[PDB]
Amino acid sequence: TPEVGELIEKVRKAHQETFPALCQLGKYTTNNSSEQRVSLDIDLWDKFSELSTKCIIKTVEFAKQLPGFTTLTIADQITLLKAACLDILILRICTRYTPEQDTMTFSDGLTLNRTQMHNAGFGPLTDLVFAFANQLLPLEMDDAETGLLSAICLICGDRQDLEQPDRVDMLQEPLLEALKVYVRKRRPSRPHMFPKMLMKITDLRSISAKGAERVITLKMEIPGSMPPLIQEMLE
Ligand SMILES: CC(C)(C)c1cccc(-c2cc(-c3ccc(C(=O)O)cc3)nn2-c2ccc(S(C)(=O)=O)cc2)c1
Repeated sequence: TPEVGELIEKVRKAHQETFPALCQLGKYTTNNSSEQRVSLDIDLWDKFSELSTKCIIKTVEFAKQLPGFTTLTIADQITLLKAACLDILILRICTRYTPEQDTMTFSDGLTLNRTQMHNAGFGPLTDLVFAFANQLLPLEMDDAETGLLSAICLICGDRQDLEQPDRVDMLQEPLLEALKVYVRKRRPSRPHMFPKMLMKITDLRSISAKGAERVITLKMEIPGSMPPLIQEMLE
């Protein structure tokens, strides 16, 4: 379909322009607590929170390129971004997972193993985030699919305090339709692929809810090392 093809192309381009892929980056490592579990490696947390600020900027750039996002009220654009920020950041870091080395790669090439991701701040959430990354791999998702899943996660009408939830639901409707027809065309062998992918958003919300609780825990324990929160940055 030309209207569907055009929508897929726009979302694939919005994602590619705001997300450097694992293959494109020059991986580098750090010796910082690489083989020792610690409650919090402040040097790892410092690098990690600086990378997060840059990634939140890219997410906002991605959101603004989604057809119709900027037509929503400013209050609703802020509400959607605050609610999906952790979900999108989780999806982005899990997209750069290397299973044999059990590492994830940041947008500047920084490559941390499971112990280091735990020490950088993930703590009790590490195994859940790494399990999600492991579940993504067999889906063999391309840029169009990752972009569309990110857009579906963002443009969600069930978020608390939305001024126009039906409008947001209507904006989400062509994205779901595009992903359905796209996965059908590209993978006709597996017709269960589309609901398997939407199930990942359900998994993402659960992990994101736990993540928000960890943000609060970290704000309590290390307030002086906390960068401005997601809510603070987007406002
Ligand atoms: C457990 C917990 C640690 C809370 C957590 C939970 C879920 C997601 C994150 C998270 C992922 C990224 C990220 C950074 C860079 C890239 C890139 O380079 O591709 C990709 C992703 N950042 N990030 C994050 C969020 C808030 C904050 S905070 C408290 O607001 O300081 C700091 C960091 C973190």
